[PDB]
Amino acid sequence: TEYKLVVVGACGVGKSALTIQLIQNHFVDEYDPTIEDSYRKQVVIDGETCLLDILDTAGQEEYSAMRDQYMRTGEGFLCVFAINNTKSFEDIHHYREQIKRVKDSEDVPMVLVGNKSDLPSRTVDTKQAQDLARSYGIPFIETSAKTRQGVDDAFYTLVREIRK
Ligand SMILES: */C=C\C(=O)N1CCN(c2cc(-c3noc([C@@]4(C)CCCc5sc(N)c(C#N)c54)n3)nc(N3CCN(C)C[C@@H]3C)c2)CC1
Ligand SMILES: Nc1nc2c(ncn2[C@@H]2O[C@H](COP(=O)(O)OP(=O)(O)O)[C@@H](O)[C@H]2O)c(=O)[nH]1
Ligand SMILES: [Mg+2]
Repeated sequence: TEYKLVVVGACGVGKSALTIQLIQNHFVDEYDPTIEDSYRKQVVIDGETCLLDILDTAGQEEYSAMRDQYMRTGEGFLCVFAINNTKSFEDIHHYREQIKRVKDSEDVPMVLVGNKSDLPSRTVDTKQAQDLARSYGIPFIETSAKTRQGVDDAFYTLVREIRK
């Protein structure tokens, strides 16, 4: 069963590192910030043999029909910010609104992801992020691509939401 997932958020939050942890089970601390591609992973989720097709976004900020059609292929979206970057969290509402527009839906499967949870000096609090996820009616997952904390929780929760 195929699930088309899209990982979005400001560049530098760890979209690539999270995707590589899921696919390859290791931390890649350096990955060209301009590389945008789809990566496939066969995994078992709640007994179902899944094919995850994950689009790790980069590109340009472009509101063309071509880019909208490309993003519209996504079934579920991980909206990622970094816990030590207030700007990336403030940007979440823009990503949520563009997803809602291209999918033409108020309940697109989404998970709010607070990455870099291994770091000791945060600027965005768990309470404010939990509250934003509550405003959207979506789950909030704390992750670390460095340690693998929350990686399956984020992706598998998104699959469960698509499956529902
Ligand atoms: C690291 C790579 C890089 O240089 N960039 C440039 C900045 N950039 C970017 C993209 C977006 C943005 N807004 O929506 C999207 C997605 C990818 C989200 C899913 C749905 C759709 S439909 C569609 N078309 C697009 C696109 N593009 C999307 N990406 N926003 C921003 N900014 C930064 C400036 N700020 C005032 C507004 C917004 C938060 C930047 C791409 C990565
Ligand atoms: N400490 C820490 N650094 C991370 C984590 N995820 C990514 N990084 C770092 O954050 C930067 C951006 O990562 P990258 O995967 O390129 O993010 P992207 O631009 O969103 O694809 C790099 O310096 C990574 O080493 C994480 O969970 N913890
Ligand atoms: Mg990247």
